[PDB]
Amino acid sequence: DFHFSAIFQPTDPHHHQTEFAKVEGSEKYVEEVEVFGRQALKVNPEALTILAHRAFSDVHHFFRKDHLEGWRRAIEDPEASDNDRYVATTLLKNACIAAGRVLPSCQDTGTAIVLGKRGELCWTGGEDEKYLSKGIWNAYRYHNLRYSQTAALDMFKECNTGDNLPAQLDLLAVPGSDYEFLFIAKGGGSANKAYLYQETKALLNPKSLRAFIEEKLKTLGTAACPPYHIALVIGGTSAEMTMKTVKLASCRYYDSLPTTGDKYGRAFRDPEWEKIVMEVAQKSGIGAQFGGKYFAHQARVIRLPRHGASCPVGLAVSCSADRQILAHINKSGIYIEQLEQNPAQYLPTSVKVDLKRPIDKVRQQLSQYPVGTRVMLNGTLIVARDIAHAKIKEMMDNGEPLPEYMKTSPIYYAGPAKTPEGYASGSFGPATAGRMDSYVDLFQSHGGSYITLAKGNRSKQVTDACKKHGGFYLGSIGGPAAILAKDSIKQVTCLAFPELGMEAVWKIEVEDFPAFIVVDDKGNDMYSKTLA
Amino acid sequence: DFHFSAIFQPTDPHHHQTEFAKVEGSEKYVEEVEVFGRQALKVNPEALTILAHRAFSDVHHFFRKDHLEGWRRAIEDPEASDNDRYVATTLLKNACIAAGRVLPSCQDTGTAIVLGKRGELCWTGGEDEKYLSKGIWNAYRYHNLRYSQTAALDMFKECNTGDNLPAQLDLLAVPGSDYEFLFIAKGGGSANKAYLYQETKALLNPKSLRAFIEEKLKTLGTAACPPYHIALVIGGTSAEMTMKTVKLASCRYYDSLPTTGDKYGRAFRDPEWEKIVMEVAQKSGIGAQFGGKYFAHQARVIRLPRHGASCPVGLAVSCSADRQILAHINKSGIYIEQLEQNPAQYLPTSVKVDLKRPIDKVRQQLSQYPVGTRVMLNGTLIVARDIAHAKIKEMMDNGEPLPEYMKTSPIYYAGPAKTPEGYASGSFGPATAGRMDSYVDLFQSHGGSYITLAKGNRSKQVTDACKKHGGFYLGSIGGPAAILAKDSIKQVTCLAFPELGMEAVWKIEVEDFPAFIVVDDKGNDMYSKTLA
Ligand code: SF4
Ligand code: SF4
Repeated sequence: DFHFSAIFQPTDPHHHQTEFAKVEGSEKYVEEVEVFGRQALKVNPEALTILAHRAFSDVHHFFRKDHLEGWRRAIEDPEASDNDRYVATTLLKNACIAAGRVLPSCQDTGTAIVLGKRGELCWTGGEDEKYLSKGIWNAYRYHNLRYSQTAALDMFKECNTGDNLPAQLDLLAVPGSDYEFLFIAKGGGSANKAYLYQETKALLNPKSLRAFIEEKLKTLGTAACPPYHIALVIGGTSAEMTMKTVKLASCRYYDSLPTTGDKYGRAFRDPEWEKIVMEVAQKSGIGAQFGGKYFAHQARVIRLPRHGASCPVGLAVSCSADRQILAHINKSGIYIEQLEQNPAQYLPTSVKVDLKRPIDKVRQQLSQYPVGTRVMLNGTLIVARDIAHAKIKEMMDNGEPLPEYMKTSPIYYAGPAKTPEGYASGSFGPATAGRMDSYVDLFQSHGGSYITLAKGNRSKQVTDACKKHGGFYLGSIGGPAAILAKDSIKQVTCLAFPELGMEAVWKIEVEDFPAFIVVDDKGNDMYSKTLA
Repeated sequence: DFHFSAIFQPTDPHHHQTEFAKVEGSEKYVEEVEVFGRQALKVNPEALTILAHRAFSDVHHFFRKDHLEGWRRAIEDPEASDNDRYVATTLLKNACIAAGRVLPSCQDTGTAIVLGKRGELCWTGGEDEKYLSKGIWNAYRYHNLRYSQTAALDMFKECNTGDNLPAQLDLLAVPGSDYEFLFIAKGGGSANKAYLYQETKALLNPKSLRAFIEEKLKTLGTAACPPYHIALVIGGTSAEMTMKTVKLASCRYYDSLPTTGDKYGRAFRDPEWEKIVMEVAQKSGIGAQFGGKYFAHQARVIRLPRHGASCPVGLAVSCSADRQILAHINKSGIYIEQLEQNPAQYLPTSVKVDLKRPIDKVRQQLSQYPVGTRVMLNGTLIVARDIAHAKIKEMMDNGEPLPEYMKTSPIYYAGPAKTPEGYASGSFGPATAGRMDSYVDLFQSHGGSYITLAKGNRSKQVTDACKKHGGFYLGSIGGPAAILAKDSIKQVTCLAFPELGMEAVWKIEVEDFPAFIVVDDKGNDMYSKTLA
């Protein structure tokens, strides 16, 4: 009567559909042995350091085929909007620059996540986390990446760890004698667009589920640099299991799951509802960041079993910095997923805005144009993101003035990666605007932040503030951090709060920096139709 | 220089502070060996079956000391309300019944969750998931528990799996040669009160965090059978990592973490903010289900590192069916956490309502009393939960009438566990009322569901419906499923939809069933002040 049924039964559990390259000479790190009649594998733990180092280096310079194919699809589709094609062309040209192996594809080189599966008879000596962390440390220390991890000294006092550690190290015990891996360099913006909903049986019918999808996709907005890989998980044995599953689905880790359920509750991919998600995504008009058809590359929908009283649902995306690498260690050595090293093969007006003027003259020029106008910025940007905004608000709460540097120039919400030797700037694209929304009305009321520059749709309070104080929000393209650094950024200087690392206040000189007028000084918002 | 720092550094990683009992004779399942100069442990996988069977049997009849102490604190504290003391006394008497090892403490015997940590040199043969699942299968099949897992045949077509499988099996690879475990029998209601919030640096100040905590605690309501163990996690390396941590925090799995952070981003428990959570919970007035001080047993607050662009937050509770057990296998055999087998040592006015009358006469009697009135129900209840409600609405959408049996008696939202031989009923406590909110107005408009009986606060639409149609919502005490079955439930018969198992429509006869009038027929709601 008892029948064991694993929840996840991929038909390709070892990811044979993926192309791997062997690390040259890496068979010296492994030795196949036989113990008590069973095949086992001795692994020098230095293999873990070597593997993690290469994985978290390569992944910042190359992309998978299904990601690149999506950008080309947005360029070639007659139904794509002009903005769709402009964004996709820009991201692909960004990928070409990143493939030069100097500049990472995004300034947000992400959190280092390791999903590892160590076989019962795979013997590393047991210090896997230290050796994996050293390889990750090497990758972020010795390459032009970014230190993004924020340590809590107490509940509220924070500092940058200075090395992009700690990593998320999920090491599982599995059958066999191999060691299998998924490495993820997970950007903060798309990590923030991982959502958990606690729903009920009332959701589980065609009309309700379709309306639910239409509603929740809109809450993703453009804040995580679409086109998205959209993952949706219906059900699950706990909230944390639902959210792990939707993360892995967004990495296409579960693509070989069955497509039908059974009486034992096995997980399955639902291609019919993937099609509906894609139909909703396309018909939404949200587009590849600035209106159109290419809100989404593709969709993954996984249906899970559930406690009768429960229906957790997970929604998550992979962003333009779509960065994951499969790997495994076996008797022949270290194998790492082969990414596309020639993205160029996928490759098939605007208003000049002089920033080198009094800020009021820039505001006057911007006021002459409607939202949706493509602009090109030339001059000085002041760079400030989450922590700098919080420190400045705190200064003003203690009676100090809004600093002079918040009043002279557009505010670019951004944090750079490290500068390559002989380069003017490391990768330096925008951060998500919505996280600074609570500061806009306050700062504008105190004579600054009249012009902000970032990516993503913003809340109504920012539209209201810009109308009240004569402000503007400019939307940069999201994602193309390498080409912005190579072509547009000419000088970079740390202005204030240097202890914050990448979150310091910066002063940068910029030429031909593209952006769209998203919010004007009249109550208009170019996302008000598609995202409201 | 590189410095490895594990995120979690418990001072008691093997839980020496917990009392364990050895399974008698269990050293026959293990054998110490040495291979390549290293000590390894061969473990007969049968040990996993034995351990999982005992864990998921014991945990349904006994509780930890800190849970039982919380109930006694609600009885003996002069600051506890009369309802606080009444609910805590009821739950404690329920625990004494459950300690008889026949009836489980709750009808929702939960999802079977296994956190396992298999040492590198702990050799089981590798079929851990099957052997653990057989032990879980044994516990739910051969004891008076409940089959709560719902399989998806397709996106919308569902069936009960009939054995409470699949389990959630999280088997981690760790150093050493032992096998350590945390077993959790997680109720659906408290699983549903696990929430993920995507927040920002703007939250991370005392005023904002305190306001956030006050706001989110109210959204827990009474829907997961308080007094709660409240867990709050601020930060994390991903949503799924944050939600896993808040689950484990709620099981007091991380109680021995350090209490200060460092520049490497280690996790820490924050006793100052645990105190603040307890102050918010107590001052909320929500109480142990029906107004008072004992919303919470205790609090756990864990501060985690974060990507600078990210601040995931997790909030979750352990409910009155607080069910976890630690265990480990080592060279000496199988050890399992010792729970309290004599809960009685912690043990230191109502309106009679005859249900055997026309439902309209019952409504006239209830109409004479204000919300908060305690009642004792005597007569027939019609039992129907999520699936039966969805099926009946589906019938009505296809033009069929609301069935007569939905109009003759109050509707009790509940699903019983299996009936012990010679008993009138298995454990049979209430389900969460809020999940049926979308049906009340519809059913009342068609002449039924005028009186519902469940637990938890309900949404505004139910208050409006009861005022419009002369209805009432009665709140049963949440949690005391064993004593309700032993003392109050006298007869159980399946009335309709027998294929649904525990989710069929039942007709039950009841005596001295306690409840509170939560929503009356006048727009009043006894949670309108505390859960506004
Ligand atoms: S900036 Fe955009 S592309 Fe880069 S990590 Fe954030 S969401 Fe992804
Ligand atoms: S105690 Fe309440 S919330 Fe917990 S499992 Fe039982 S009915 Fe559900």
